[PDB]
Amino acid sequence: MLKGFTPWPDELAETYRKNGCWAGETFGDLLRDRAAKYGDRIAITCGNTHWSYRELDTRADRLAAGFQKLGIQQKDRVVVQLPNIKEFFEVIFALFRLGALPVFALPSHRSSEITYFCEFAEAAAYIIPDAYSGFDYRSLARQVQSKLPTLKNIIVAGEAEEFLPLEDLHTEPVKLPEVKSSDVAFLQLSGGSTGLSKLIPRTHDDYIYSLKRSVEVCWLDHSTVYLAALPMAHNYPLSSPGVLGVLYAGGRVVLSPSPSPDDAFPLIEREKVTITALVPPLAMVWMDAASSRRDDLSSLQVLQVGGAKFSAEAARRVKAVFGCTLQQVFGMAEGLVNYTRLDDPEEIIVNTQGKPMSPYDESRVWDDHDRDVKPGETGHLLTRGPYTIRGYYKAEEHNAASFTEDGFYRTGDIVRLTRDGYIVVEGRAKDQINRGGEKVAAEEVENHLLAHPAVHDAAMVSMPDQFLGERSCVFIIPRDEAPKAAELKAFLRERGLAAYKIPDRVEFVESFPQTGVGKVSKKALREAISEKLLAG
Ligand SMILES: Nc1ncnc2c1ncn2[C@@H]1O[C@H](COP(=O)(O)O)[C@@H](O)[C@H]1O
Ligand SMILES: O=C(O)c1cccc(O)c1O
Repeated sequence: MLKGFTPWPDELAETYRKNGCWAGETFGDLLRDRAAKYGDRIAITCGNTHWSYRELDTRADRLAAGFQKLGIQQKDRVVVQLPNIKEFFEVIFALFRLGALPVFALPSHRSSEITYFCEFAEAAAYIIPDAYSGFDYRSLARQVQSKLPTLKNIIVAGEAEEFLPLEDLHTEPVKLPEVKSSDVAFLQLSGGSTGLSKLIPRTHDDYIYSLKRSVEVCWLDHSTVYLAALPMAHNYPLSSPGVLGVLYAGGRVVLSPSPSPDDAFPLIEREKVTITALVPPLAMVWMDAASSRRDDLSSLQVLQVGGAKFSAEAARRVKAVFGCTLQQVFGMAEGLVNYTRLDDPEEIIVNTQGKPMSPYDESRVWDDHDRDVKPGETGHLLTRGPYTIRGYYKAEEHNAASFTEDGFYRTGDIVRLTRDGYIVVEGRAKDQINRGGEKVAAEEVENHLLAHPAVHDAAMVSMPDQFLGERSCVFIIPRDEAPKAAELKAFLRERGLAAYKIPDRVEFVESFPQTGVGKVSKKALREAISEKLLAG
């Protein structure tokens, strides 16, 4: 038992293991296994380089030793902040075999966060690249050390300068400690904003299950060719199905330099990728490029889009722009992940956010009083299952206000279950606009606006107002020449939109504040408009 970990109920645990949900295998067993059923069947691609499963397997073994000689022991936490590169793999499976626990930080993090990540998780090691996307991470490290003189095992992929050169750790394999299929395998990082993040303990059993399923639902096989276009450490592109899921199904993963259609498209054409995943904001740009940039993306088959609702106005265009099957994906690091099945109608794909991936996923839409709302109603989404946590790392306070007494985790999202179980998300309860004592589902108004020839993307945020409590302020990224706020409102009015849903204010910008994985940060936008307001 890892300090801070909250297990599932004894009786419900057995259920899962007995119901073949928990395989009883580790990531060690996983890699050991696959690496031996198809040896040099390419597993990872970066530029011109290639890494056989078997190769990955080896390096892992070797690195594990080097890591162990470094002094890292079972259960030790090791924050890992690497971009989309081959090392990320050897590095995490090596820790997985050592029993160490990675802590998945994103490359966009900095001292404020990394110090917290290190201080909190009581990390025994920090892993970074010499530099990426123009940001030298050793300077960041130097920053963290300054605050954490104790952090003494800084490791670096590429020119390691004064710290520890990741390349020199590999050494002779050795006997490693028994890792139990039920041990916490790593610690993930909770959603973007509300402030500081929460850590998310996952275990070989609960996670790998979330992989085998996703694979089955996404149809991943040896033919699979996934293009990691988002920071892969993020749950979404790490397991839904993500790079790890891909490994599971003996397929091959292609690491892209950045999310830009500039790095991905040529890469898509060249490596002939068949599935990739974008968040909504990035999805718009991908589209815009998929015309104003002819170049063969025909290889593509499935194009995942999650992290936030993919407004109907845009989803409907996948088939036409990328000539493939769109897949809504509404998941979370806490567990539950919903997928529009590659089967079901075009409509279901274009107007819902899917339905749970596991038969054992339980989801209840309660109302402000934890009173199950009526059928098909809109309400607070709670969930519970095989790959859904029962508590955050060391956080008794948050856990009290996030997990019901019976294990249910409230996801803060507001949704309505449909006929077939499929979930149609409205948005985050805290993203709701309580204007003049009226509920305003932002997304709804946004979706309309995307339909305007001069709108590229849009994020409706609420803003203060002493008389109505809150007013509505929409941010618009012009699809060229910034339309007139009056023109947009008139547009909404013509479409028949309810007066109280029309944005009180329109604010034009070139891009929206985002987060680690790249989602728009409505929190951020809120701050923005609130400052402007104060400016007066
Ligand atoms: N497909 C989606 N549609 C609507 N909201 C989503 C979707 N995917 C992810 N999310 C949001 O992202 C959360 C999970 O992690 P985070 O973004 O870190 O708070 C969910 O609870 C949602 O609030
Ligand atoms: O983190 C998320 O919000 C997320 C989005 C899509 C799919 C996932 O698995 C996720 O964890």
